[PDB]
Amino acid sequence: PTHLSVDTKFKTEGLCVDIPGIPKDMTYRRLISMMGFKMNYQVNGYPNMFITREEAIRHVRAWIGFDVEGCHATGTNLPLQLGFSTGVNLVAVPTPLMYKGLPWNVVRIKIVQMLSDTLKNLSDRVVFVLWAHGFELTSMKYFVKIGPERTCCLCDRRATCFSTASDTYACWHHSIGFDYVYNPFMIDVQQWGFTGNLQSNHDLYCQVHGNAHVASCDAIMTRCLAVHECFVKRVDWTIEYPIIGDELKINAACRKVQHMVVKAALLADKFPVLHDIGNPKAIKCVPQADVEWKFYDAQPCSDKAYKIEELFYSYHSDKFTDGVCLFWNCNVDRYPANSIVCRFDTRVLSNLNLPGCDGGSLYVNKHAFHTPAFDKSAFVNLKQLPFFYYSDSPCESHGIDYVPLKSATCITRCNLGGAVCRHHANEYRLYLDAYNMMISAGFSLWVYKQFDTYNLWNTFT
Ligand SMILES: CC(=O)Nc1cccc(NC(N)=O)c1
Ligand SMILES: CC(=O)Nc1cccc(NC(N)=O)c1
Ligand SMILES: [Zn+2]
Ligand SMILES: [Zn+2]
Ligand SMILES: [Zn+2]
Repeated sequence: PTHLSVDTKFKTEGLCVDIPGIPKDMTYRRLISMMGFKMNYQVNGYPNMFITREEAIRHVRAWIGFDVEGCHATGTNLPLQLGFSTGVNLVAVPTPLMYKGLPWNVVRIKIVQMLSDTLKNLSDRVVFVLWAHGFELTSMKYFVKIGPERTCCLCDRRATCFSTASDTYACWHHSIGFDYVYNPFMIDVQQWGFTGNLQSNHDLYCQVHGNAHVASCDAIMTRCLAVHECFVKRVDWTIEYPIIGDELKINAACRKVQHMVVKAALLADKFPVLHDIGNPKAIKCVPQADVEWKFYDAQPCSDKAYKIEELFYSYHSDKFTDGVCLFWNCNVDRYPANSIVCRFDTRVLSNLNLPGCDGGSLYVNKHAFHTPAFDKSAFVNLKQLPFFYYSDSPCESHGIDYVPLKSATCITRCNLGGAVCRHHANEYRLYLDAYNMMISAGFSLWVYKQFDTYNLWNTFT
């Protein structure tokens, strides 16, 4: 057992209002057959359209909530409303963005374009995330083809689309003009064992996604509940995720900014103790610094921000009021005034940051971190940390091509002396790039209000 056996049982109670009379005794094999697909006793990399929870979790970047509603109602084929967690609603006729009624042959083209544009920078596949009541599963034959695992007609990537026009296969990158989703995956969240309907289960955990009673709304709620179950209530930091973007540069930048900012604060205000609050694996980011370095363990909160009352009180320099507190992606309700803070802004648009549960976002960079909603009120005792570069390293090249650097924010012996040296200019520009990377990836930096870079100039005399 690595994949989901097609001979696994499927609970059909969810299905029986769109599909009256459905057998109680039902496997994936009989269900895939009922959906009009033929698995043609095939050992070719696609053993089941349906996947385990573990497989879905490994493919979270591929998740698209999908819901279909009998627009007209339950011989008599009537219009269907197709909703996706992208906020798209399509109406298919048999003849919160809301499109007029069109035949399947044009609806299927729009489905490929939408999935391709959403997923090409995210994933090698699609995982349709369902709260299955019947119409979603019986609609698939009209826009899905299955068969052996194939590759793109223009690259090495696995095929995700098929064209009836040209009888060829494409990935998400190369699918323009393709009309069928090829070898999609799917998970029915109702199989996980809930009481009561989607809204009632979704609304236990999340107040940000309403019900307009359109299909896209159920599609979003279904994916939200799935993220809640797999990344909020349950958490797995062993699971690794592929590089799809600037992960490595962002992580390098984060290390360089943390060392820079913490080193500068210790030099400027000479705190006798630093309280390092957060990752239990955390290492001294300024190993040479005089200070008393005291660590406090807190795993990433994935549900609600930690309450400062529980982190601190219940009895350590015990006095967290002594020296400075370092919260480096340790998300709390309200930072103390004597803090250095890095806080991920869940609202940022990137390929690393997926929509999450209850205003939170799912930040996927090597591991998946469901991050509680960014809240500006957490930072009331602090101010934004302005950009600066600080170095006491000697002015000395070794081994670029130069416009001489002029900057008020290049805090070096050489800038003090009137003229930035070439070494410090190269380092400044590398640091500014790293900084810009980290910010644009969605990290925000906050500091105690007395922090002033003017105090760093006298650390050279
Ligand atoms: C009760 C009812 O509408 N049934 C049904 C079943 C399958 C497809 C469709 N319609 C379609 N536009 O494909 C309708
Ligand atoms: C990168 C991100 O957004 N999340 C993250 C990463 C490492 C540690 C923590 N938090 C902790 N309290 O250990 C959170
Ligand atoms: Zn391709
Ligand atoms: Zn929600
Ligand atoms: Zn210099």
